[PDB]
Amino acid sequence: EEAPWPPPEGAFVGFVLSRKEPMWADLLALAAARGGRVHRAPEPYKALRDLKEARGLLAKDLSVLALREGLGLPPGDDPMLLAYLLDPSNTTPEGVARRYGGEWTEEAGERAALSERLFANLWGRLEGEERLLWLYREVERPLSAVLAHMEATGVRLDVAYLRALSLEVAEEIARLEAEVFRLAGHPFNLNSRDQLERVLFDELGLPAIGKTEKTGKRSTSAAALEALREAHPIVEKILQYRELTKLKSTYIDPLPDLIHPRTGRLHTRFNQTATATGRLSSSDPNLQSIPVRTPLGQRIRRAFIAEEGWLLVALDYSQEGLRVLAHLSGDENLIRVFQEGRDIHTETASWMFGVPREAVNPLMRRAAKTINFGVLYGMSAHRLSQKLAIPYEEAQAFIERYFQSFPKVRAWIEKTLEEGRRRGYVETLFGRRRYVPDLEARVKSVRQAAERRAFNMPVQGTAADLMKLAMVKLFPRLEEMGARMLLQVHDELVLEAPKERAEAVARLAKEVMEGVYPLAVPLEVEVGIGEDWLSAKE
Amino acid sequence: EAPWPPPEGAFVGFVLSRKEPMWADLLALAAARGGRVHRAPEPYKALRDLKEARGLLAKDLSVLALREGLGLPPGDDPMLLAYLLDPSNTTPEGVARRYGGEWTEEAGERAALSERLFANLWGRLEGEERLLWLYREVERPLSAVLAHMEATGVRLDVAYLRALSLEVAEEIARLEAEVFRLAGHPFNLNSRDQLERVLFDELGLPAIGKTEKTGKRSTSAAALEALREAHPIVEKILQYRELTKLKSTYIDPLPDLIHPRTGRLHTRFNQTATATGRLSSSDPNLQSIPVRTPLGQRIRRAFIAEEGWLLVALDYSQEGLRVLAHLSGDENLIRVFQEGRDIHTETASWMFGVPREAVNPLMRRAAKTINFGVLYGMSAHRLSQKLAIPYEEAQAFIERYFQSFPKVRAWIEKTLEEGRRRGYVETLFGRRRYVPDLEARVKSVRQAAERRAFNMPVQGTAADLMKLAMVKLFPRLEEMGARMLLQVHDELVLEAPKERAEAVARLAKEVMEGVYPLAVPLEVEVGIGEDWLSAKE
DNA sequence: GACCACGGCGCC
DNA sequence: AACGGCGCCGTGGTCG
DNA sequence: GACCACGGCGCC
DNA sequence: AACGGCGCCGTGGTCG
Ligand SMILES: CO[C@@H]1[C@H](O)[C@@H](COP(=O)(O)OP(=O)(O)OP(=O)(O)O)O[C@H]1n1cnc2c(=O)[nH]c(N)nc21
Ligand SMILES: CO[C@@H]1[C@H](O)[C@@H](COP(=O)(O)OP(=O)(O)OP(=O)(O)O)O[C@H]1n1cnc2c(=O)[nH]c(N)nc21
Ligand SMILES: [Mg+2]
Ligand SMILES: [Mg+2]
Ligand SMILES: [Mg+2]
Ligand SMILES: [Mg+2]
Ligand SMILES: [Mg+2]
Ligand SMILES: [Mg+2]
Repeated sequence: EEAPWPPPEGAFVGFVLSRKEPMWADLLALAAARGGRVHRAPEPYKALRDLKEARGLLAKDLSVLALREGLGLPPGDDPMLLAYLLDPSNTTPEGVARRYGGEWTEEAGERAALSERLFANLWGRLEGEERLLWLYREVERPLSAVLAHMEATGVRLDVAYLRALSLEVAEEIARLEAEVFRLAGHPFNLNSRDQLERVLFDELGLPAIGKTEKTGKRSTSAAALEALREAHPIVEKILQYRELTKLKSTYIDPLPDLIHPRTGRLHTRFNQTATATGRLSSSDPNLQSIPVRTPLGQRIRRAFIAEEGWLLVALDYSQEGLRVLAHLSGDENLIRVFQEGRDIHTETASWMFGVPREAVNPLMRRAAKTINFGVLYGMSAHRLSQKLAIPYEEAQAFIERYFQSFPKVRAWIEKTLEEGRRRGYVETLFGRRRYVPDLEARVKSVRQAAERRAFNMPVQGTAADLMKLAMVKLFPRLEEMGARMLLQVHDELVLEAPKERAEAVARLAKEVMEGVYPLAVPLEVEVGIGEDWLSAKE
Repeated sequence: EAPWPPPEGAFVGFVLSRKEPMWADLLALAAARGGRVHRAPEPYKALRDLKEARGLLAKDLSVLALREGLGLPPGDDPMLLAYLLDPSNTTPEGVARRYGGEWTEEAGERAALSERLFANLWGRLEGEERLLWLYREVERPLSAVLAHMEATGVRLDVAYLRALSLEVAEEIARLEAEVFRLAGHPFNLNSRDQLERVLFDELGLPAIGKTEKTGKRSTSAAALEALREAHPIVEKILQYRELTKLKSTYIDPLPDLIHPRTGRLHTRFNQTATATGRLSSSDPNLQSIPVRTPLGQRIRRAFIAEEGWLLVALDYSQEGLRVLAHLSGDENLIRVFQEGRDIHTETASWMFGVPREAVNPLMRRAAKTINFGVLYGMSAHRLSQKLAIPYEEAQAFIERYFQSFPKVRAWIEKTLEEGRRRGYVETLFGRRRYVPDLEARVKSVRQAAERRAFNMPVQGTAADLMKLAMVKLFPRLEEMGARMLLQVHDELVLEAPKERAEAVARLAKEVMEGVYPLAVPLEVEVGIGEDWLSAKE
């Protein structure tokens, strides 16, 4: 059983943190295991120096803590990544242990032994799965090291700007509350959907257009209230109240309070085994959800700034998911869109709002994305008629004209579903896999739902795979140039570079991101440089 | 005609005293932009004014520049665009004739042609997004890699080769005498005509095969293999041929090609010379160095590292068969690799009737000819001669292979069916070869076309993967003070300081095996050594 | 005397 | 003729 | 008083 | 109910 620190080479580590967030956490305990022997370390933080890498469950999290402490301990093998690739419903160590063998305890030494066993166990289960193993070796494992740096680096925040914005927004919220009290007759909680329901539909008697998902009540969502906006001033004021209160409580007030003592920066987590499609997620806080669409949203992006002497470089794949679809489907009308430098989000927005291309504002573009992606990924005619404010039959027709325009897209969806029906899974271009049950369910609505999940995944997942390969390829070249990778927002990368090197960093990042794979459609990257995140995308 | 220097993004043209850039004199240099030709009065000094060589045969000029101590990387080259459009485009003369303009012997004209052919061929490649990706991400950056490789060269053990020439000369004389004695009279052993008359008329030996085009009785190793053990003269002639071949082609000429500026041997890596997407090597051909026979192994010993350095040799294991397993999805073939089997060894063992460990390189090579032969459509007739078995048993051998690997057969059929409809076949990355005669009326002409067509995606995919490995590996070698010397299709030869050689080997292995998500893992055999033989032991 | 199609064979 | 893809050597028939 | 399913909504 | 994929906020019904 037990031997003394330090462990031999190629040992698997286990550890306990005071809490989830590695940047904020205390390292309570550290152990390592090889050939079944558990070596416990009496001084956890100092014992980090003895390891060449962190190999084991949640390796990246430990590596992040190490970086915080000034130690470069890269993450290596992690059974969670093997498990996530085997089945992306594997998202936690508790779950993976339960499903495949052993138990996730709260003791470093047990965790270290589990890491070792689960590693060989999951490796064994992945035998013959050569494309999943390639993703492991060439994408997921090296990416974990990229994510560790990203987490430990963080992003600078303009604190004073945000404090001033809180005060400004508070004042607007008070004014809107009063104006809505006046308009309704009486005080109430504007943040209570139950009380808003009773006020809007009972007392004021306004038409109740939609239902809620699970409670079957009349909905107060922006969807259900959109048509009612211009007629009734109260509805406008409530939606404005909602936006301001959302942005204040979720972003404006909490974020400046999360500045970290050791760095003077804001730190997030990039969760590498959290989605069914192969995307990353971000949490604590979610820096993949920063507002950007509305006028107030744009002011929040202004608060994300570079270190003094540096600039932000923002690179966002243009119409990423649609380019990926063009490749997957081979639809040459869709391939043609890109070869001609057309933008279908702009084209749809122009039609929708009845304005030229140049007068398409970000709200409009986002609203057009919802139609373009909506129709493609199986939005009903009913919902599309409400969203475009057109008759049912004309919505039905709209849907059929899209697939008439893009017949190889339709054929691709059908092939994807037919295969998914026989195999029980769908997969990305690199062979990442998602199990989708219910493709042959008897209830139509449950089958059709399963279908939408299934033919979406290869597109969303292929795009994620391509971004991850870009990151793994780009990151080592950034370090050589004294540049940093701060954020990923799915099809977007945010970097930080010295003002001197920012032009060259932009050019290299663009090249790497656009040359990742021989697609039937060229990948194009929108680059911007700026002192803050808003101006870096102007 | 405006004055030197030219504006930025100009296309260059140049004239060399000769083919080989390492040996050539730069007679003239010009550059062109927007139709204006800027002629340089001092060619060699005018190289300093360019940021890159853009234009026809850009790599060749870049090599001359490197020789001169100037780092002028090659960029755009219409030859590469043309080669990707159709790999029958191999020369500037041909490309100009086919697509527009004329290849002259005047720098300024060549520079203007470069500009016009660039936009012309770019235009013709519109919509061909995978070919353009190969251009931007593989062929263009590779041209820079090849420039360094050419200008770096490889060290040669000159004294060793001189001693070997003397030793081989003596053997040649002895064998000639022993063959004169055995035949009755002198004659030219190097004359196939006189060997024919001596072997088949005078000595009356059976004449098993014909020559391709002259319809005479063949004196080839094929036609003489069965006759070896019975008749001592036939053995002696084959040995004579090997020694004279190796002496005249490698042993004597190579040490005389050591270059005054480097003290090394330099080759050319021709980037638009093959129908499949492979490189070729010429002047001399360092992709043809003997390896197989005992004497062949001694020649490899002559390829050595600089003092204080080691050679690193990396060769894709059963690379073409791994590529086929991916293309075909044949899971029996995928299984071979997952189990760490070697079908070349397996075939050789049964052919020669010896264990795995007693398979010598001659035997392995002979097994490769059977394994690849049968796959790529060798007739039963020829296979019966090569295995020395009855016709019917050769027929059966062929059918058992495709019974074992049914998705390979299905893959061949799909490849041919599509090639029939499109008139071309293509690699995994979309590199394309036009193959006429897939529907020819004469069976033999059709079948030939077929063999060319279903071979290409395999040979070409393998070439594409190697080129991507080179483009990815090369920049990382420079950071480590290492060099890339040679490519031999599925093989890379590097040179590194003895201290860094372990780390260079490990990085090169990683890069070469992680190039693409195949259904079969790519495995690289690595070796380190002072010479090329020992780096592969 | 100059040229080059050809057999033969080195490598993958 | 016909496994596929290259490049290099020495021979001797042909021609102006 | 503690918990958490839920509507709603920020982003891709 | 049903475009797909996430994570975060404040509300109020339920329960021991
Ligand atoms: C499946 O691909 C799409 C998008 O292409 C991808 C990236 O989002 P974003 O960058 O906002 O859209 P896109 O890149 O197409 O537009 P621009 O970056 O503005 O050119 O994210 C996916 N996505 C974004 N919003 C939605 C959405 O509402 N529905 C679905 N089904 N997918 C969406
Ligand atoms: C189409 O692929 C094959 C081979 O896989 C490839 C590489 O050659 P080499 O490295 O000698 O063979 P391989 O890599 O299969 O074996 P080892 O490296 O010895 O493991 O080169 C091709 N090749 C080699 N010799 C031949 C041959 O005689 N015929 C054909 N048709 N192809 C051949
Ligand atoms: Mg985008
Ligand atoms: Mg985006
Ligand atoms: Mg090989
Ligand atoms: Mg080889
Ligand atoms: Mg020939
Ligand atoms: Mg929810």
